[PDB]
Amino acid sequence: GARASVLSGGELDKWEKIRLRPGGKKQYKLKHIVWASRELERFAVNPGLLETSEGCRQILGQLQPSLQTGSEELRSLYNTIAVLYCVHQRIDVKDTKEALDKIEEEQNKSKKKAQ
Amino acid sequence: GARASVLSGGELDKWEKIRLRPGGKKQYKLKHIVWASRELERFAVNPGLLETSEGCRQILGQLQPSLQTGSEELRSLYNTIAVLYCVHQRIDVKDTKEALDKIEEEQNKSKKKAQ
Amino acid sequence: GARASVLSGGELDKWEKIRLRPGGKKQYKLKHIVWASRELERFAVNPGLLETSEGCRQILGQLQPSLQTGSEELRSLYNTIAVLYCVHQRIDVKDTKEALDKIEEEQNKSKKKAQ
Amino acid sequence: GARASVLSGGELDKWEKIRLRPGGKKQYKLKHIVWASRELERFAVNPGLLETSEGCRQILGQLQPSLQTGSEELRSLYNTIAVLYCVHQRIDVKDTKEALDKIEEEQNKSKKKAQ
Amino acid sequence: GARASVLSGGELDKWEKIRLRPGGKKQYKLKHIVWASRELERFAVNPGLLETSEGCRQILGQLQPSLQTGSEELRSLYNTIAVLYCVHQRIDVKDTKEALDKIEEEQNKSKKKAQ
Amino acid sequence: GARASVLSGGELDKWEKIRLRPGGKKQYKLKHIVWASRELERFAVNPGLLETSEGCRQILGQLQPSLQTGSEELRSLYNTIAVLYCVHQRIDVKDTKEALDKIEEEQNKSKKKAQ
Ligand SMILES: *C(=O)CCCCCCCCCCCCC
Ligand SMILES: *C(=O)CCCCCCCCCCCCC
Ligand SMILES: *C(=O)CCCCCCCCCCCCC
Ligand SMILES: *C(=O)CCCCCCCCCCCCC
Ligand SMILES: *C(=O)CCCCCCCCCCCCC
Ligand SMILES: *C(=O)CCCCCCCCCCCCC
Repeated sequence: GARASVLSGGELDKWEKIRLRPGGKKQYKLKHIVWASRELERFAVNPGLLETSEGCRQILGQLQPSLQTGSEELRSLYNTIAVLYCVHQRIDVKDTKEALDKIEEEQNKSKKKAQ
Repeated sequence: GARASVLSGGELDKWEKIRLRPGGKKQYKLKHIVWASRELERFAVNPGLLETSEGCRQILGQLQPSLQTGSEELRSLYNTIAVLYCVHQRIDVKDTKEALDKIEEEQNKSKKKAQ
Repeated sequence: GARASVLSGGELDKWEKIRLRPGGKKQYKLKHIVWASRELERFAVNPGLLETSEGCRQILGQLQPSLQTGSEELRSLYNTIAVLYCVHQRIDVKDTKEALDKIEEEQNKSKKKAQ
Repeated sequence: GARASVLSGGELDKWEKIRLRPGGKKQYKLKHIVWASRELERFAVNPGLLETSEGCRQILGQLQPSLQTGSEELRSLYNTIAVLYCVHQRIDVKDTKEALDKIEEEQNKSKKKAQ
Repeated sequence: GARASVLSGGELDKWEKIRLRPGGKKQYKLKHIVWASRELERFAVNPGLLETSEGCRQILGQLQPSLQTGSEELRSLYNTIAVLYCVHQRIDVKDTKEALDKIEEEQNKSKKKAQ
Repeated sequence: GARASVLSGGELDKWEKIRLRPGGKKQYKLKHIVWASRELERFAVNPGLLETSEGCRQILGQLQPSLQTGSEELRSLYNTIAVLYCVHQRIDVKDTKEALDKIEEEQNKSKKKAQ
């Protein structure tokens, strides 16, 4: 079933246009997704939620408290999830940062109706 | 000290008569506790908390926030503990859902003590 | 660089005088720091937080809710960091119990400026 | 004519992506469909009713009261039908519980504006 | 746990002392429970319900509308369950007919208390 | 992503149909594009900015005060960037003159609300 987002014009295709870091020639591979899937099993975070935007949304919210203190792999994973989230939401980034930006702002939009 | 628990009418005797799932044929076994002991150690949690209702009430509180995100193994563990809790409280549960019902009833009760 | 580890009146010179138990004849060692660094890495935490008081403060903040149900290793990990915190802050402690006393006294400072 | 529904975007394609329970890797199978047909014949329910959401709806109305005391295979049959029902309405669940919540919403709400 | 079936005054001690008919010399035998166990599996009814008076109470309600046009095997099952209910409730019924009288008296307690 | 510019109905299709000059005998060749891209790496301009109209717009405004004293390769490149902008915006010119007009208009459209 995972192969349905793996299409050209889909999420994996877009993923490989998204840089790990904004000025690089290199984009995230499929293997970071696999790796991330496994790591989330290691954190007891269920991988199917990865095809579900709100489940990811909450995961990012659950994770934010741990990013300040967590490992570089956790930050790489957070950024991987953050990009996958914007990718599943069909919002367009050339790189990692823009997603972070979109998130915090989505969270600011959440803050505005958090009152 | 394990030999204190193997008496007829004890916690293990009740344990082996409790259904894993509401409609489940099979019953809880000791290996679920052993597996759970190992898991809590993997989570840097005291496995000895599985022997008391104060301990179990606290573990269930610790694990509950991770259930939405969790794996079957974790849910099966949580459920195993809800049953252990009910057994330590001498509540004669016959399955997992009923044990779980009891836990959330106890939460409604603690709410009554904290209005 | 190496001269720093044979420094007189330095942090390691103080560390080896601190007792494991209040009256005891056994003192803190370098291998406890090595173990704690490896464990934090195992727990998906940035080990770079051990070098300063503020990184350690974040770790102790992180560990405090987990103490209630924590393993003996997790409590040992907390206790080790608390003694190091005291060394970093230049608090003169002779044993583990005194380090815990000093830590609880430092935590009452934010209470003092609550009005 | 069952094959008309095993095409991509159809019943089987979605069926194989729906979890048997909210938490696990085991997803629904075609052999379960061939079974569901046999089980409805066991209850004198015409399997051709599974091709219409209204057939299924009235059946679920028929069928739900027997689940409190009946088999785990019967609960599976109800849930299997609830998913086939959802396939026709194209309610997008990832799992069975979400279907059950959607079913008891479908068997409720209209209740308030039907009374 | 075997010692429960040969307990003086236990449920099976009572079972074997309850007459199959009021004028008759025949008493309920364990094999009626066994025979009933195949029948409950055949009717897709959970066998664990006959270990408890509430599960039995609910089954007797479920069977109640269906008895007027039923089979001898089914009536023999209903009557077997009515005796098991009475035994589980610790009602010292001496025959099948008394177990039925007790079921209809118990059904009237909540009628007496209807308003 | 240079290969995205290779779409039929896309940028290369249009480039090969766009005269290099208002009445130019030669039309765009992919080698000028490689070279152009490279040249922008020479000028500290990220090539990913040439895969978007926003990138090209920002580049032209920056470059613009320096256009009067720049090189013929840079002016050919400037008019190419102007065209890259126009093809990304799906604006149809057959030569570069119209693009100039559109750009001054974009500069004038941009300045029209600047009050
Ligand atoms: C459904 O596609 C079942 C097969 C799952 C394994 C596919 C392996 C290759 C693609 C992995 C994509 C992971 C991210 C969506
Ligand atoms: C505390 O009891 C120490 C550890 C005991 C190990 C398990 C013993 C379980 C009971 C055995 C009873 C054998 C009777 C023949
Ligand atoms: C660091 O303090 C500067 C010197 C780094 C080069 C190696 C020094 C070797 C001598 C160290 C002291 C004696 C051995 C522990
Ligand atoms: C339909 O045209 C009637 C003739 C029989 C068609 C069989 C198609 C089998 C498809 C896979 C199994 C479906 C099980 C419900
Ligand atoms: C449950 O109560 C535990 C029962 C343990 C065994 C009791 C002794 C059984 C003796 C059987 C003797 C042979 C009978 C044919
Ligand atoms: C995006 O396509 C970058 C990765 C592929 C590069 C090789 C194919 C390039 C085809 C067009 C020629 C280059 C023009 C700048």
